Amino acid sequence: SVLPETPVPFKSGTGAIDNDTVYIGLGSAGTAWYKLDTQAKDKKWTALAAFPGGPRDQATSAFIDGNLYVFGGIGKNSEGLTQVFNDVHKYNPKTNSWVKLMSHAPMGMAGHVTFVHNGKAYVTGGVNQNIFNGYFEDLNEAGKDSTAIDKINAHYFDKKAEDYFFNKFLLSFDPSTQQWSYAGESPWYGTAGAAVVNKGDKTWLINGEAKPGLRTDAVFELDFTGNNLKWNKLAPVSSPDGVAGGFAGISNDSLIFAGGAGFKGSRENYQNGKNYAHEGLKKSYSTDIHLWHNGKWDKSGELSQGRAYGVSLPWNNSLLIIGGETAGGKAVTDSVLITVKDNKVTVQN
Amino acid sequence: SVLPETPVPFKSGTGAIDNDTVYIGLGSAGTAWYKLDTQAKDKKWTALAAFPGGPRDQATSAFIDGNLYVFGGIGKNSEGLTQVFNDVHKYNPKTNSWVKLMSHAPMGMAGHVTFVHNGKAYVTGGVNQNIFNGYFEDLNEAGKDSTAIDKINAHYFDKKAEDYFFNKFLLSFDPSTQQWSYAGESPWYGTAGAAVVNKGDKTWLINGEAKPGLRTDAVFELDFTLKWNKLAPVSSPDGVAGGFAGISNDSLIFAGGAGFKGSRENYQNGKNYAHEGLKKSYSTDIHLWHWDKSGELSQGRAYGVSLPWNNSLLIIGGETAGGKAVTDSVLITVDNKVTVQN
Repeated sequence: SVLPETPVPFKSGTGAIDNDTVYIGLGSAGTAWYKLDTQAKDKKWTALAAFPGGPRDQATSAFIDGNLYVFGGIGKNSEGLTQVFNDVHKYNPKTNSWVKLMSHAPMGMAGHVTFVHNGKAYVTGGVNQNIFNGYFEDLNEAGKDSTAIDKINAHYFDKKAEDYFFNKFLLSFDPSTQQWSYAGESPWYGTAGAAVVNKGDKTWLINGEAKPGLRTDAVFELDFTGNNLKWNKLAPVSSPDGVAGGFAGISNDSLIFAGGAGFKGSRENYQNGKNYAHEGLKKSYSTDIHLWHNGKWDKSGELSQGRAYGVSLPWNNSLLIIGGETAGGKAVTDSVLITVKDNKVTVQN
Repeated sequence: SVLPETPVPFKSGTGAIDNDTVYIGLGSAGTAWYKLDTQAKDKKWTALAAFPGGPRDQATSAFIDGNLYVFGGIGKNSEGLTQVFNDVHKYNPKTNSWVKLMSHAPMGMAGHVTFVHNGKAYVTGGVNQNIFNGYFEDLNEAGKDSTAIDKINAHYFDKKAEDYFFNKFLLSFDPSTQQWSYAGESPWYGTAGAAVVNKGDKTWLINGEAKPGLRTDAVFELDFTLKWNKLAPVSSPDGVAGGFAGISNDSLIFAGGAGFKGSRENYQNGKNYAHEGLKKSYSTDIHLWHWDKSGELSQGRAYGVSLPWNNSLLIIGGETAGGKAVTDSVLITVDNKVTVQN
């Protein structure tokens, strides 16, 4: 809308901005990537070279030093089964060409976040590759046996959050060496589907799944201002249950957090000892827009329709939201711009 | 040899004891398993059903409620590449049959330890499966290209220990459910090739690699009466990996293992590739904690099977200097003093 409609319905994808040029791809777009020059009079999505690593849901991407890097995601292995990837691809916009890097992340990456700090891509969060991949291996083995399927599901969902080993480590990828380093770790727990925002020496990790079907309303701050990385629990948002797949950006010096999806009542079920916290519940999509302004959160506006699992980009001191999924799991093609004209939010779509 | 010679030379294998019967297999024995009745007057190794998961180096095992469980190890995937496994097999000694369990450990398991506590198998340690598997994938892609091989090796070895993500988590496997749970995590770091000893609610993790080519002299104590303690180090300053550990008459023994003399110094001086150029040394040292050197093996030995037997430490097989696997077993007993039976 605020940009032309994406060429296909676009959920679970990824994207990046390099100054005034927006790049989007993957998710329900398959191997397709597109770019758009936001400063053109006749704004247009231009199809780029196809992603060579197959379709990916829940990949991330970072622009660093003129090149676009894509990390992980969920897709098919050589046997045709759903799995989590741990790879990195590089796209060179000057040559419209992709290469896969010889680079091995220590953890699979799906539901992870990625941000750029001091010329490096930093990654945290995501599901555990062995648990996630094993679920699909088991379902494949079960075939059409519903009793076998029920057993697999029962075992899978009846665990405490810690037993899913969501990634609490902080990893850094250096484009110059293509190597992965230990950068730190959360004193608390990892999530899958948190929203990330970075501004200078601060990064924020907002909500996310703590385990399959259970989200957190937590907000973590990573403070890189000192000699040692410091982690802080900030005031929560989207309480009590939290969302996953929300959108986030910074407008002025105030964080914007919008949308996301979740299961209402699930936190209370888990707190009450039901590990399978979302059993029987229907997924709902948030319309809330929260602003973190002068160090405090407030519900400041709303989206017209609930939305999760799209692309969030900084643009013109605003949060640019592109695509996503709405009620019924329907992918959308439109874009929204959330700007703060203090101390209040405005929404364009 | 204390027990009869193993039917084939036997390094990097695994084993367990259930009452009087010793079970050993894998490593350089391939898929073979054997058992021995330690009460027989003519002790012998009896061949069992072969392991169906292919050859495995650095697997572990636990005997729990009448069944033998085998965890992970290094072996070949469907396409012939070396990799780390995350699986569990169960051997029923009554039917002499194996089954692969539908069970998914959250980490690969090679260089891990395993011990039994309150009817569960506890696992910690080991390499990171993506880094380890990635290395062999890269060497497979490179082929005969020396330039590429050199680059792969340079990147692989030139990292800080923390960058290898050796497993510091403590995992528990419950035979009754076949599921894996979070049981805790080390306040320090994980290792590959630590020696483990459990007695009651206490477990000791001794030495091990902190990264490829660098060992630790650390000794950790897990107390389930879970609390994590760091004890006085042993095999300082460099440490070993693949050593043998046991308890004898309340004394904690640590024997053997292999290391690279001066690697810790190199690492401390900023050489990440801490063992570049060096030859492995295999230790004959035997230490008792009271740590005091108390005896000596006749030859350096690492990467065999350690078992508790008659209040002694039974060592079966292992690797020796130059890589030669051996077939003999050794018994180490502690009154405040060590005696090595060969």
